[PDB]
Amino acid sequence: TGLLDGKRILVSGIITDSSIAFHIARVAQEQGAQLVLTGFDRLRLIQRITDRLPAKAPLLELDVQNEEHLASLAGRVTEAIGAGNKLDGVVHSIGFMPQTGMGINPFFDAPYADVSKGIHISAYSYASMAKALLPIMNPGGSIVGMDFDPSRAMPAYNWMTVAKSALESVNRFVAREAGKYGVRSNLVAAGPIRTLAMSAIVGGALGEEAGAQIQLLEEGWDQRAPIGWNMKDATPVAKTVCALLSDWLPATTGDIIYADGGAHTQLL
Amino acid sequence: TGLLDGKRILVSGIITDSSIAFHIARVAQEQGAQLVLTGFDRLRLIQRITDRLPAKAPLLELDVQNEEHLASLAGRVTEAIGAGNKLDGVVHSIGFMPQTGMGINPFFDAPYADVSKGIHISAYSYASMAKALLPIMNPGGSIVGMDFDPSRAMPAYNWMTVAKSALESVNRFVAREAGKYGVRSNLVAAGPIRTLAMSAIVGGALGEEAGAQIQLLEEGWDQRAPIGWNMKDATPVAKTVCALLSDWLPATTGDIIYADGGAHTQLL
Amino acid sequence: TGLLDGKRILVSGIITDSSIAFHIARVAQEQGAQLVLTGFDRLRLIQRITDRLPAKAPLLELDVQNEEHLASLAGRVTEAIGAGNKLDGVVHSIGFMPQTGMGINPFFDAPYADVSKGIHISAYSYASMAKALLPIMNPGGSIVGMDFDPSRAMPAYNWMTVAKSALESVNRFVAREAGKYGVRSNLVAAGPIRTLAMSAIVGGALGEEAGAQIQLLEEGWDQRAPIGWNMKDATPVAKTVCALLSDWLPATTGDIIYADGGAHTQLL
Amino acid sequence: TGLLDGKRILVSGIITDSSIAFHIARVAQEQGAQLVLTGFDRLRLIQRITDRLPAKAPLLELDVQNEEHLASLAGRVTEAIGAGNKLDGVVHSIGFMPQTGMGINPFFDAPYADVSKGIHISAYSYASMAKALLPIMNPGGSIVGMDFDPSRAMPAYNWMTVAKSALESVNRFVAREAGKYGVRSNLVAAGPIRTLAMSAIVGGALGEEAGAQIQLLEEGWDQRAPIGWNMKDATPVAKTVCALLSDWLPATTGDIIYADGGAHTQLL
Ligand SMILES: NC(=O)c1ccc[n+]([C@@H]2O[C@H](COP(=O)([O-])OP(=O)(O)OC[C@H]3O[C@@H](n4cnc5c(N)ncnc54)[C@H](O)[C@@H]3O)[C@@H](O)[C@H]2O)c1
Ligand SMILES: NC(=O)c1ccc[n+]([C@@H]2O[C@H](COP(=O)([O-])OP(=O)(O)OC[C@H]3O[C@@H](n4cnc5c(N)ncnc54)[C@H](O)[C@@H]3O)[C@@H](O)[C@H]2O)c1
Ligand SMILES: NC(=O)c1ccc[n+]([C@@H]2O[C@H](COP(=O)([O-])OP(=O)(O)OC[C@H]3O[C@@H](n4cnc5c(N)ncnc54)[C@H](O)[C@@H]3O)[C@@H](O)[C@H]2O)c1
Ligand SMILES: NC(=O)c1ccc[n+]([C@@H]2O[C@H](COP(=O)([O-])OP(=O)(O)OC[C@H]3O[C@@H](n4cnc5c(N)ncnc54)[C@H](O)[C@@H]3O)[C@@H](O)[C@H]2O)c1
Ligand SMILES: O=C(c1ccc2[nH]ccc2c1)N1CCN(C2c3ccccc3-c3ccccc32)CC1
Ligand SMILES: O=C(c1ccc2[nH]ccc2c1)N1CCN(C2c3ccccc3-c3ccccc32)CC1
Ligand SMILES: O=C(c1ccc2[nH]ccc2c1)N1CCN(C2c3ccccc3-c3ccccc32)CC1
Ligand SMILES: O=C(c1ccc2[nH]ccc2c1)N1CCN(C2c3ccccc3-c3ccccc32)CC1
Repeated sequence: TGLLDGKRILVSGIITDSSIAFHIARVAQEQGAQLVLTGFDRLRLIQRITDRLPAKAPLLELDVQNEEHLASLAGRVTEAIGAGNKLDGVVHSIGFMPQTGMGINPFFDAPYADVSKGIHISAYSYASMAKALLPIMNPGGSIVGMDFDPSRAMPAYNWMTVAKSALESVNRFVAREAGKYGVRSNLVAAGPIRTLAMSAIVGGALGEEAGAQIQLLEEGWDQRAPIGWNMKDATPVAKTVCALLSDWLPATTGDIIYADGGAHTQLL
Repeated sequence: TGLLDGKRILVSGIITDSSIAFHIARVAQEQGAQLVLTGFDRLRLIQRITDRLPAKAPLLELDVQNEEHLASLAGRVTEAIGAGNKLDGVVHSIGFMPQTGMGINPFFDAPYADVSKGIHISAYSYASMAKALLPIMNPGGSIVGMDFDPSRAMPAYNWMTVAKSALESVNRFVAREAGKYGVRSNLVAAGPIRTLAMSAIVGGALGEEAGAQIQLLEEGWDQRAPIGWNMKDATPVAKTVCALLSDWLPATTGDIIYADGGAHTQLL
Repeated sequence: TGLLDGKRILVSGIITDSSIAFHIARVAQEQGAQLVLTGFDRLRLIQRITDRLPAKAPLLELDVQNEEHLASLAGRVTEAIGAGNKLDGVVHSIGFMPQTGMGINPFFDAPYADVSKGIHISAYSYASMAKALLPIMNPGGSIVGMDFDPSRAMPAYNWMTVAKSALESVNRFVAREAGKYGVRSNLVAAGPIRTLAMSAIVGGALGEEAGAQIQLLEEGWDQRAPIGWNMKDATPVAKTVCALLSDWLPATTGDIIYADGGAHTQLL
Repeated sequence: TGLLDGKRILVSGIITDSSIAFHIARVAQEQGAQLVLTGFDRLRLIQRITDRLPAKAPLLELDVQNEEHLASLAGRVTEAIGAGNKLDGVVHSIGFMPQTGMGINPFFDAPYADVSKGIHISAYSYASMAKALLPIMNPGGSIVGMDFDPSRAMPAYNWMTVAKSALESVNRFVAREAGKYGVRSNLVAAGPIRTLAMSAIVGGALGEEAGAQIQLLEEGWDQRAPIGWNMKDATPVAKTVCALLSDWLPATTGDIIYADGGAHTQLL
């Protein structure tokens, strides 16, 4: 029963009950899929959040920057799901970029060390995580990551935009690799979703002469979207993810599926 | 059980059991959706082909060039689906181009009358159907067409390629009109499927020359595709359509989904 | 002396002293190129306008819909420039779309006969004109036409948008043909330029509930353009055209060169 | 006489007389522009190569990874060009990637440190230069980088491909900052030019395998290109750059111009 029924899927990126990856896992569980979650430093905290999901799932630690963690993932996962078992899905919902390369800080003022860190976590980790779990996946599986259309320049997104441009390109390579094991790799470009990381800027954390820019940006989205767009509700994005983790899109790979309500296909 | 369980969907484009619509209709029904099929002219002859379907679905006549037909369309679907009842999806699997604008004929040598009719049936009927059927579709329902990625020139496809460009363009506007009803409009860029009216080409009826040209595009498609491409299995495509018909991609319109084995994302 | 010095170029589309093609020809002449202009019905009128250019150029008649005119062009041109002479450039600045398929009239209400007419003149004529003049061009030559980015749907442009989508695709085919004679074919996407055809709507010819839409559309352009954008000045577009007709872009073909001040590369 | 007559332009990226920058510098000078060249480390060794240039142009040292250099850049160009005098254009012909992220090494097998440096030198230095040189450039002046179309995965190019994606993305933002000065920022997607550090590859130093892989991409490029492609003539490219440096494309920024013989616009 369910869309992902019987599939064992790895979800990551969770940190709050408001982050997209949390809703993905919740929908994946509601669709009878069995999970394995990976989290960052505040494991003690992430533990609490996951203790809200409709069902229990082992929670492993995963700093994408720790090449040592990566060297143990496949094993640990093998423990989580059990011998004689393989993964059918891998979801990469991880992003990082110092405020030096996003918010209000000028584009030319982000030092490389900060940018390189963001790209390492936002772009590179997609390839290495795919390098870690590829070997324990069943042919016919789906790896999928989050994206935010970097097609055209926009205010404040600055370097996180460059990282995303570099994520799509990497996604196309991971796919010719993944395709060897019969696995599909795709990205999902979502519109903006009022998550916690931004839940603070909502009141003016970045100020007026900027906190207004991002604002007119989001409104433009529902404005442009033929079917509208509520940014305070991730579900539409999560269902799209689930669709990609299922078996009803087994001919699409190395692609980008836009879950933005058609905004990117309309100018005004 | 079923991905489209309880969805009343219209499928057009069927002529032979080889045609893609037949496989879209098939997978659609194995997943519990109620259908309505439309045929062009040799009506009494396609019943023999839709009689080889899982379930019995009424067949209405629909010649997209005939304005009379279009106008009577909606009333005719009701007479079939049920008073007050609506459609959840409509599939446009209609493509036509005189050999004078496709195959072996030179590009500059196609009369405009032949091109006009190829576009009229290939691009414009998409806006026509949607115009007729929009008023009797459910919110959250969806429309979907068949595409063949024309982002690049290629031998033989010629004016059909230009017809598809317009389709992608026409699709973006249909979504805008479809939004005022909460309906989705998307296209599926299929890979090359050896259909009846296509397997002959390689058979030699195109000549030595062109018969080798076409083979190169195919043989080189499965080569580009990371998870390969079986040119004679419309299932991966039919399954992608059904997916776009479900509620699992509720946030994407005026867009193109590639069920081409990832072959458009690789240069080699 | 000049950029196009010595080149014999064919310019078309002129109708007023405000239309883009007029400014193209003016800049082409200012750059020491010798012209041949083709015009539509009001030849008596177009005559006056051209009698403003910095120099005299024969003015031939050319209805792109008259297959008979097309069958005589190469000859007539041969007369204009003289035996032993060939064309080095061809500029297609021609566009048409009934008000039934552009302005305020809904997208679903444009009948095919009107659309087909627009596409015939906006899309198809590019191929047939290239079919007419290709044979009298010198290898190393450039054919170029006007475009308005049809990448994403927009209000009011409706069917003229579909025609343009179909122009870019045709441009890619004309190029593999043109490439046989060593000729390059490219399109130039310009931002909006307050020409006469729209000089009327400026005051409210289309009304408020629409004449305001197109307005916020144009302002968005200068807003988005990193280098600004004055719509009441064609020159920037004309210089771009000249650049394409010269010999400093002999490796680019079947392309689209955007002369919009970078607006299409910026979201907000 | 000259397309860039009276334009003071900076050209970087020269190491051998084979390198593309040398040909960009050459054609630039034959067209009357005054130049400033920057070299990386074996300085005293490239003077021998820039001494084979039409005219004597000062050479400054510029290691894009060195912050000290960057900071002293602008002051150093003045010491060369003249007090109160400015630059009209800046050419970025800089690309680098450890063999561990390009050629024969597997894709998942490239350490991040090697990728970080390839991006730092391939993508980020573009924003760096522009940041240093922007304050001393003339309005209407322009900046231009070298690109290699990464819209699709391909064998061997691997992480250099991901580095170029970021370049195209970085370029869109540079134009936004460059607009506040009336400067243009564009990239030239060159076709494959057999450079010194590239002709060896086919020579066998890549091995039998990869040495055939690379050949296929090349041999199949001139095949796709409608006006063909001479992989060992950087002139068509150099001439496209100079064009982007002139005032004949004053309305295009944050964009990519393909001097690839039209090879990206054909599927076969
Ligand atoms: N907010 C939007 O509208 C939107 C739209 C499209 C895509 N995305 C992308 O989706 C992803 C997650 O979005 P989110 O909105 O749920 O934000 P989020 O802040 O809630 O989650 C991002 C997560 O990144 C993980 N992370 C950070 N550094 C890490 C590291 N070194 N190692 C391992 N994990 C690390 C954390 O567990 C963190 O909570 C990101 O990649 C993001 O850019 C967001
Ligand atoms: N075969 C492939 O490899 C492939 C690839 C990409 C896209 N497509 C697209 O898929 C769809 C179906 O392709 P197909 O290969 O199965 O071919 P098909 O010939 O079986 O189906 C096209 C159908 O068009 C319908 N049709 C023709 N003229 C019509 C009219 N006036 N009014 C109403 N209907 C009319 C017919 O019933 C016809 O059989 C088309 O839209 C086509 O361009 C096919
Ligand atoms: N206005 C803009 O902002 C803009 C931007 C980009 C591209 N364009 C395109 O540039 C071209 C011309 O633009 P314009 O602004 O100078 O407008 P324009 O109205 O001044 O010129 C278009 C011309 O089309 C020609 N024409 C029409 N029907 C014809 C036919 N049957 N046969 C031969 N010629 C015919 C006429 O001589 C006419 O004046 C069109 O193709 C247009 O869509 C316009
Ligand atoms: N050769 C081709 O076919 C081709 C195709 C498309 C794009 N390109 C691009 O064209 C440009 C030049 O290519 P090329 O083939 O002539 O190779 P090239 O090796 O001759 O030039 C690249 C140059 O990078 C410079 N460089 C390296 N590290 C540096 C540093 N730290 N600081 C400053 N400068 C540094 C050097 O002076 C070096 O010679 C690059 O940006 C490249 O990616 C080349
Ligand atoms: O991808 C993300 C996103 C979400 C959570 C994250 N946690 C760590 C990095 C990170 C990035 N976002 C954030 C929200 N939007 C807004 C936005 C919408 C429209 C236009 C511009 C911007 C914009 C610009 C800067 C920061 C945030 C945003 C973009 C996507
Ligand atoms: O869109 C169609 C298609 C489907 C049904 C049709 N009924 C009338 C015209 C028509 C075209 N096709 C058919 C099969 N392919 C092949 C093909 C694959 C790769 C490269 C070239 C071609 C190609 C060229 C000519 C005719 C058919 C095809 C393209 C999609
Ligand atoms: O390509 C043209 C154009 C110019 C002159 C013409 N003569 C005959 C056809 C024709 C088309 N235009 C006209 C001006 N704009 C405006 C515009 C700008 C931004 C957004 C929407 C629109 C828009 C919509 C409808 C009509 C005109 C326009 C688009 C380009
Ligand atoms: O961008 C570059 C380029 C230029 C200078 C450089 N210095 C250090 C790395 C580097 C890369 N190139 C080099 C030549 N080609 C070839 C090529 C053409 C088609 C397909 C694949 C490849 C390919 C693959 C690996 C190395 C070089 C190349 C790509 C552009």
